[PDB]
Parts: sequence; structure tokens; C-alpha cells
Amino acid sequence: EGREDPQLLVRVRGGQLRGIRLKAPGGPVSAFLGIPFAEPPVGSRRFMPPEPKRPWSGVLDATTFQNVCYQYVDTLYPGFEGTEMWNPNRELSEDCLYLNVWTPYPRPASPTPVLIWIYGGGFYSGAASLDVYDGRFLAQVEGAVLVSMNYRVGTFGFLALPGSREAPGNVGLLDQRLALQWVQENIAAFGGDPMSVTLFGESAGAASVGMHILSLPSRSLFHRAVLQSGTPNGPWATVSAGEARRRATLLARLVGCPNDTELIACLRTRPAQDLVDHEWHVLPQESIFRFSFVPVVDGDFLSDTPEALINTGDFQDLQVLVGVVKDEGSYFLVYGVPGFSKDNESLISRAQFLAGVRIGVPQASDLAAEAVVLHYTDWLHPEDPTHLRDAMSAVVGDHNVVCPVAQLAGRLAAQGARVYAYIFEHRASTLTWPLWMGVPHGYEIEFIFGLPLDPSLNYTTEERIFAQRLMKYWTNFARTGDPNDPRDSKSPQWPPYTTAAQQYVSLNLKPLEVRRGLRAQTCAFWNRFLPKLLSAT
Amino acid sequence: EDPQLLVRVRGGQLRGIRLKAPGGPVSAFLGIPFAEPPVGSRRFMPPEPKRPWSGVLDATTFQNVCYQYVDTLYPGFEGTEMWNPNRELSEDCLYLNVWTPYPRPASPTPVLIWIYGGGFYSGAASLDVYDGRFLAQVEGAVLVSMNYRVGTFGFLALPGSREAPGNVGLLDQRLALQWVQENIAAFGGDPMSVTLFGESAGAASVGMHILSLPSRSLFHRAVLQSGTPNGPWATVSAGEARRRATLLARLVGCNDTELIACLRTRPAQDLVDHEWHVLPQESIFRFSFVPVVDGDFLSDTPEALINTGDFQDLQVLVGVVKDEGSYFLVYGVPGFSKDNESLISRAQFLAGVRIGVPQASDLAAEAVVLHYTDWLHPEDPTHLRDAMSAVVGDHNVVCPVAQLAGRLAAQGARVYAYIFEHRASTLTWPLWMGVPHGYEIEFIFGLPLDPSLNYTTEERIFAQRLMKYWTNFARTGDPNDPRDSKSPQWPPYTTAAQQYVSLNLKPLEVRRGLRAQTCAFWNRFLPKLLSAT
Ligand SMILES: Cc1ccc(C(=O)NCCCCC[n+]2ccccc2/C=N/O)cc1[N+](=O)[O-]
Ligand SMILES: Cc1ccc(C(=O)NCCCCC[n+]2ccccc2/C=N/O)cc1[N+](=O)[O-]
Ligand SMILES: *[C@@H]1O[C@H](CO)[C@@H](O)[C@H](O)[C@H]1NC(C)=O
Ligand SMILES: *[C@@H]1O[C@H](CO)[C@@H](O)[C@H](O)[C@H]1NC(C)=O
Ligand SMILES: *[C@@H]1O[C@H](CO)[C@@H](O)[C@H](O)[C@H]1NC(C)=O
Ligand SMILES: *[C@@H]1O[C@H](CO)[C@@H](O)[C@H](O)[C@H]1NC(C)=O
Ligand SMILES: [Cl-]
Repeated sequence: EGREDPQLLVRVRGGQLRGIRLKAPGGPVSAFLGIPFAEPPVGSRRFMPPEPKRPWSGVLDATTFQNVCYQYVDTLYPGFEGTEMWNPNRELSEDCLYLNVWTPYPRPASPTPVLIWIYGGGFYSGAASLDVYDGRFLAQVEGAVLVSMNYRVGTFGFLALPGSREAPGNVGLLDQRLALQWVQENIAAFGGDPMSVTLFGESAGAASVGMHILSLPSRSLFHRAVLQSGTPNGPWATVSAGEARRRATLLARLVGCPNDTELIACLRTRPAQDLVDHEWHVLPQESIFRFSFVPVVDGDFLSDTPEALINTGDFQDLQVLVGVVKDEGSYFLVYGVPGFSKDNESLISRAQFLAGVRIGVPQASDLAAEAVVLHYTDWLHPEDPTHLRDAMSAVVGDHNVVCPVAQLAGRLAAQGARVYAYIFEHRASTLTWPLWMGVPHGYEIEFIFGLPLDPSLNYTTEERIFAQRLMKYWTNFARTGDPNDPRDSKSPQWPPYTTAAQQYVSLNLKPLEVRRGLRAQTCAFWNRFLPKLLSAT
Repeated sequence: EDPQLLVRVRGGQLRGIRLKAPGGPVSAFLGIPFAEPPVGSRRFMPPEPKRPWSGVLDATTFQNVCYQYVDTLYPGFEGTEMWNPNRELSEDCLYLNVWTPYPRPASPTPVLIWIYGGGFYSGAASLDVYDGRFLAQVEGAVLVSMNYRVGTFGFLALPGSREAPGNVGLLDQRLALQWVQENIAAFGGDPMSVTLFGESAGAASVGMHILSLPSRSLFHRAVLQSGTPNGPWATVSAGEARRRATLLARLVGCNDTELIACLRTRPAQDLVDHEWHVLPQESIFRFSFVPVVDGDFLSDTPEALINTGDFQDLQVLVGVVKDEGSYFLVYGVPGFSKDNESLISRAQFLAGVRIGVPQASDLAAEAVVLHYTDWLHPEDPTHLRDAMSAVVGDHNVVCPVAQLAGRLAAQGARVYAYIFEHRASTLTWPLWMGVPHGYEIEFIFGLPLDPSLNYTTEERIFAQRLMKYWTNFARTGDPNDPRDSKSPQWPPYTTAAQQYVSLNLKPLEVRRGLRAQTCAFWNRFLPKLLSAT
């Protein structure tokens, strides 16, 4: 040391760190980027649970984001911002278990409520270093301590031969847990309060949060949780041990590998790209909103299905914020349902709707499919292309997010949790996806993190004010278990979601409007009737 | 003698009677025999034409009511008694009634023929709500109504037997239609313009005449109020008819010939006493002896026939009342009564769905319950009550009607559809029942025009509108007044726009889709489901 900035030097369990002073619109923040929290899970450690990072010597430079965990990269629309913004923005490597910290500058004087972000990406993709996950705005404007970690995705994170020692499954979730332990031991050195840790995540990140809620060793590592557009329950976030075994075995065959020990040993000799290049090929049916390698119900991390666990758990101690965007499903249609594209209006035919339902509900028998079609058909205009288009999107949206969220909120509420629910209805003026996609999956995130406060990003003034409201809701919830501003009454209030009143709020440019019932009739179909229908055919 | 009251028909001379309607006199000829009394060995048999008679047959009085069960659930109560027989019971009951204006029309006049309902187990053409004088006086109509055999006497069947072939109550109707062709011209009626109209089982009967070729040369237009030949209650298979007839026989102590012979020795009331005991399930809106798919009067099931028929020649007016189901709940479903608000629990609601949909599997009944529950208030007694009613009305009338309208329109027919939403100010059933099954009829027949019935002025004005639509439909096949040039008008029901009108105190309103989402469930999904279970 000596001639550097004394307000950026910090020590953690593993050694000394040097961070960097970043500019946010309203003033400086402290960033500590690319802190290793585990031994690199490379070589003989592929598919293995992470081990704690061994201490380093000297001052580790923590001024740049580290490698992105090895993953599939999206090529559907080359150079198109709407997809590229989700793509990896650092080198791909199996050596990727690093986390990031943003704090006020100078670091706070008294212990400060901590937010931990867990990114989504269907458990096959994602990075804590993407622009839309920039912690500088929350840190500066709200004083937050924000932590985001990389966790293994795809095969490296979730390939499992359940019961084996060399590929037990869920190691990507264990990566997340280790970072949560890391925060408990170390965040006080940044001025963070380890006794006030709130998780939040979107999509698969949201399901991840749900799984930490349902896994008792994680429960002592956080106090509050936010789930954006994702649930541990539902049709995509988990797979049985049997199906995980089948998928892992198939992928092995596809890449040359013929006793679990031998199979896995062969898999470890494969280049990481050979695994990625065959990842999408092990799905049992033509599907959208399905992902090959995801958490497995192993009887360990998850002692039973999420459905069983949320049905029979005590949650009096728990405060959760859950919600959805207006058009959860539209995004997914163009990655598989014939007739859909980002470059036209995607008006489809009844025939294409019927084919789309089979793809969006890949597990449905012919009867169950017909039930879906009859429910979502408008029988005053059963062949109107526009209606069939938006119905296809609603089928995928409802089945995958909105009704799993509706069930989660309902079960948690019935079992003592304090639940707050929202629907996010504002479409970013900057959005590059077509209008027909409305407010797609993932496009509330940039507002929660407060990107519109960045003048160079060309958001409107109203969007700027909006983002600020949202940042207050999330941070007030992190601080108190309550999104409402205590020092405020004039602004409309956000009631808890109950089973009796089923209240939730609209989040848009207008002030909070309280609504009752979260697709109540339609989710009764998905959550109550469909399972019995499938079970009888 | 008044020459206006003397008519000669092919069977001999009739004398009728002059009756007062609020705006003037009408000629009525009541109690005209159109068949040989279907008594003794002629029980369960096809009717035969009435033999000629000497002198002048007195036709100034309603004849006897076909032998039937009499309702006793609420003894003395106007709301039920108004449907009970108002003349003596007799198997000797095959007679019809004719109202015409006074004096007899000088031009041949459109004929309306009323077929009563009563679940094929009851009914009579002599009920006060079927009084034809108002239509005859105000609209100058010639109106005809016949008694037809009901219950075991009209529909007990041993398919394929000669002595109980089934459907004879429908042949009773057909013979009266033939009679009208042969004789109505003597009353001033136009045999070349005959419109059937009927309600509930009557509507269904009308529907079956549409689907039976020998009936088609006897009428030109049809009105089906709150009833269809398709659906769950209007017909039974040959096998199920055989089963019920055999069970009834067993129950009263009885080779087909020998079975039916013993049945013919049984006093009438002995059959009625066990009539309601041959149903396969604990049911409501389900009747023991109804038309049978004999492969003769009905060459195939009504759904097969309306699915394949050519109805380009046809004009039809069809409709429903607001609360088709309410009436029936108090006749079986625990929790329901006319004497309290019938607020039920969720348990009772599930229990009542099994009774309202007797043929549903566990899964199918769960589907009904899940579809009709308001999940914003899944346990609210008022919603559950009103939903129980809706299940029964939608399953049995509204969706069957919507299917018929749809298939007829798609296959060339000219269709007009309504929903009747005015509740009679004189109604004696409780408010929660709303506008029950049957309570449009008194308005169509023009009863409010009678000062002594204490209807309101607006209800009088409304009855005159309804009589206008119905008679205009009879004259032209189009219920719209060809002189009233003010919008809106009653548009044709089509498969595309699915337009129908509301009938109430306010001017016609045009709506689209007759419970389309809900009827898609009943008409399209449920049958896949019962089948798959
Ligand atoms: C190997 C592979 C490759 C593509 C898929 C696949 O389903 N692609 C469709 C696009 C999904 C959307 C991703 N996304 C975009 C923005 C914000 C969040 C998210 C994810 N939220 O969870 C699936 C696989 N696979 O699992 O085999
Ligand atoms: C032997 C018997 C006795 C009673 C029933 C039965 O279902 N009773 C319930 C009441 C039905 C409503 C009758 N009704 C009332 C006013 C206006 C029209 C109508 C009928 N429209 O069609 C059924 C049987 N049975 O069939 O065996
Ligand atoms: C939109 O484009 C896709 C791919 O180019 C195509 O499959 C689809 O038919 C198109 N739809 C319309 C309505 O142009
Ligand atoms: C904002 O608008 C300016 C106008 O010149 C443009 O140059 C810039 O690229 C825009 N930024 C974004 C993020 O769209
Ligand atoms: C209404 O009355 C009937 C019989 O009198 C009874 O069985 C039923 O429980 C009552 N309903 C209510 C809601 O009290
Ligand atoms: C009409 O009301 C009067 C009482 O004002 C009553 O005397 C008469 O009997 C009523 N008529 C009918 C048919 O109810
Ligand atoms: Cl005689």
C-alpha cells in the first residue's frame, strides 16, 4: 500500500482486497468485483460440490468482473440488443466462482441491510456481471450493500447421477449457498449487516431463492426473500431423480461416454464446449420453457418436491415479496413455436395455436391439451389471429410463472408467511422487442436496479421517477419486511397477500392500485384441475 | 243458435262457445276429439283417428286431462298448483282446442299450435297460462292446442314390440297436426301456414317433429322455448327405455306381449305410483318416461340428426329464461327450499352437482365444480347457491339450446334467439329463484292484458310486444314488425356473430354469444371427459 486510495482496501477471510471507486449519477460508490469464494471447480472437481476458497497472499485486485461460468450462448438474433444484453460479457470458464460487492463510498458507518442477487437464465445461462445487474445505483441512492455471485449453470451446475458421490446434483445451488455463507462471515468488513440479509432473484434466480427457503441449511443464512417471475414449484424448476439420471446418461452417450464412476470420469475428460454443444438435446419432448439441467429432487438439498414442501411447511418466520410481469410468456414463443417471430406481428392460425399448445405444455396428454385449448379459446372469435397469438403467450405465461407464483403466494400465506404480491405492467420505452410481446419476462429487472437513473441510457423522466419508487419498495422490504414507506401515508399502501382477500398491486407509472385475485379462475384450472386430469390419463 | 259457433269438420258438427277477451269476443271450440280414446287394450299403442259422430258435438268445455302425476310438494301453493291438472284425470284425453277471432276470419289466417311441457310426465292444454283468447283477440290468430299422453301412458316403451313401440305421446301430437291440416280451414285457419311453439318438453317435442320426416309436411315454422330434442333429458336409448319399462312392470307385479298385457290390467294410478322410481340415479331435471330413440320416429339420436340434417327450408325461434335451473333445486338438492334463501355450503354444492349431473364421473363432477366456483369467493353461500342453479340450467337448457341454434344456423336454417329476463311482478316463488323455468309463457300468451290478474301497466305493454314478435314470426318467419322502422331490430342468430336479444321491459338489446365459454365446456369438453373416464 501507501499511495493508493485507503478507502478501497479491505480484508476478508481469504486475504486482502483492493476495490474500485465507481461513478454513479448521484455520487461515488465502492465496488469489489471478482472476489473468489470457492476453489475453482475445474478438472477432477467438475460436477462436484464447491470447496471454500483457500487464502491468497498479497492484495487481490477486485476492480474487474471475473469469468462467466461456462454456458450456452444465444445466437437466435445476432447483434440484436434484446438477446445480447443477456449474453456473457466476460470470458467463459469453468473457473468462475467469484462474487461482487457494491457499497456506499465511503463504506457505511453503521451495519447496513444487505441485498443478495441471484441471476436467472433457466439454470443454463447467466452472469452476475451483466449491465442490468449493476449494483451501483441501489448502493448509491439507497445506501444498500449489494452482493451478487456467479453459480455454475448447465451441466457443470446441475448434471446429476442421483446417489453417486461424483455427481450428486444441485452443485450450482451449493455454489449459491457457499456465497451466502461467505456473506455471513465477511460482509461486516464492508459495513454490511449479516443479521439482515435479503435474497432476491428473477426467474431461475427466483426459483433458486425459493429453494433456499425450502432447504434448512440455507435458512440460517438469510432473513427475507424476494421472488421475481419464478418459483421452486411449477413445471420447469426441478426434475425427479429418475429424469435427471436419464438426461445425464443420454448426454454422456451423445458425447462418447458409455457404473456411475466410470461414466462421470469420462465426462470429466470432455472439453466444456462439447457438453454445452449437446446440452439442449436431452429434453424428452419438443418444448419451450423447459431446460435440460436444473435442480433435482435428491432427498437432500430438496428433501421432497417443492410442491410437497410448500404444502406442509411452517413459514410464520418468513417475509416474502413475489410477483410477475404482464406478459411472462411472449419471449419464449419465438424460440420454438412455429408462426412466432420478433420481426413480424406473429398472427397465427388455430392450427398453429393447437400445435403451439403441445409445445408449450409438452407433458400434456391429448385430453389435457384439448382442455387448455378450450379454456383459452375465445368462442366468440375462435379463429381471430390476434387473439390466438396473445392466448398462446398467455398459455406459456400462466402455466410457467403466473400460476406457480399464485400457488406459492397462496400456500405461503396459508402457512403463516407475510406475503406481498405485484404485477409489473410498464413497458420500457427503450425495449427492442416488438410491441406484441408487451412486457416480457425479465424486463422489470432494469427498473429494480435503477438503470433509468443513468442519463446516458435515454429513459424518460417518468421512468426515472418510477425506478426510484421501485428501489424504495425493494429496499424498504429488505430493511423491515415491508415495502411500504413508514415516514409516508399519502402514497397508497401495499397490503399483504392473504388467502381471504388475495390482494396484490399493479406496478406502473401510475400510483399503486390494489387488485384482488391473481388470475384466480385460470390458475384454478392449472393448479387444481390439470393435475387431476393428467393423473387420470 | 249463433252461426259463428257452428262448425263442420270431417268428423261431424261442432258447437263452440263465445268468450270475452278484454278487447272483445272470441270463438272457442274446446274438447274436440281427434283420436279414439286410447283406453283398455289401446293403452301404450299408437293413436287412431276419431270415428265420425252424429248430431252436434258440444265443444264449449275443456275435456279431461291425460292421466298424470300430480305435484304435492307445496300443497295449495299457486306457484306449483298453476301447473297441476285443472280438469278430471282420464286416459280418455285425446282432445284439442281451437281459438279464433269473433267473427271467424274472412281470410285464411296463420295458425299457431301450442305443445305444452311438463317433463313428458305431466301437462294439459287447459291450464290458465295456455289460454288462447288473448292471442286470438289481439293478434287475430287462430290458435290450437292438444292434449297428448304423458308418463307411462305416452312413453313407456318396449322397443321392437308391437304393443308398446314407444313415442305414442309424440304420435298423439302428430295426429293433431294432421287434424289441423284436414280441418282448420273450416275455422278460418290457413293450413299452409302452421307454426308450432312449445316450452320445455313441448319445445323438445317441437324439436322432434323438426327431426321426424312424416311430421315435416304438417308445419312450416317452429318455436322452441326453454327446451330441445338434443340434450341430456329429452330422450333415452332403446336399451334404457326397455330397462325402465321392465323395472316398472316388476314394481307393479308384472316375452313382451305378456308383460304389456299384465300392465294393461293395472289401474292408472298404480303405474303413476312407481313412475318416479325407475331412474338409474338420484337426479333432478331427469324424467322416467320420455321419447325413445326407436330408429323410427327418431331414425338416430337428436344430436346425430341435427349434426347431419338439411334445414334450409326452416325458420326457427329459440330461447331461454334468465334462471332456467332454480325451480328444480327444491325438488332434490339438500339445502334448497322456496321458503328460505337457500344459502348453501361448499359441501352441499359438491353434493348437488352429483345430483344435477347424475351421469358425471368423479373427475367430470370435479370439473364442473372447479368451473362454476368463483375463486375470489370460493365459499360464499350466495355465489354457491346461484352457481348450483346455473349448473342445472346450463347443463339442461341453455347449452342444449346454444348447440341447436348453432347446428341449425350452420345448416341452412333461419334462427332467431332470445333470453327472457323479466321477472313477473305477480310471481310467488322466492326472489333468489329469479326468472324460473316456465315464467315467460304467461307473457307470450298475453295474460297481463287481463285486468283482474293485477299485472303492472308496463307488463301489459311488454306482453303486447311479445305477442307481436311471436305472431309476426308465425306470419313471416321473422319476428320483426314490417312497419316499425326504428332501430334496433331482432337479428338472425348465426355461427359467426352469435347474436341474440334480451326480452325485458327495456327496448331490445342485441348481445353476442349465448354463454359461449361456459357452453363450450358443456358441449365440447365434458363429452370428451365422460368418454375418457
Ligand atoms: C441449451 C439451452 C439453450 C436454450 C434454451 C432455451 O430455452 N432458450 C429460450 C430462451 C430462454 C430465455 C432466457 N432468458 C432471457 C432473458 C432473461 C431471462 C431468461 C431466463 N430466465 O430464466 C434451453 C437450453 N437448455 O436448457 O437445454
Ligand atoms: C313421476 C315424476 C314426478 C316428478 C318429476 C320431476 O322432475 N319433478 C320436478 C319438477 C319439474 C318441473 C315441472 N314443470 C313445472 C312448471 C313448468 C314446466 C315444468 C316442466 N317442464 O318441462 C319427475 C317424474 N318422473 O319423470 O318420473
Ligand atoms: C413471421 O416470420 C416467421 C419466420 O420468418 C414465419 O414463420 C411466420 O410465418 C411469419 N408470420 C407472419 C404472420 O408473417
Ligand atoms: C441515446 O441517444 C443518443 C442520441 O444521439 C444515441 O447516440 C445513443 O446511442 C443512445 N443510447 C442508447 C443506450 O440507446
Ligand atoms: C331451508 O329450509 C329447509 C327445509 O325447511 C332446510 O332443510 C334447509 O336447511 C334451510 N336452509 C337454510 C340455509 O337454512
Ligand atoms: C287482484 O288484487 C285484488 C286486491 O286489490 C284482489 O281482490 C284480487 O283477487 C286480485 N286478483 C288476482 C287474480 O290475484
Ligand atoms: Cl263422440
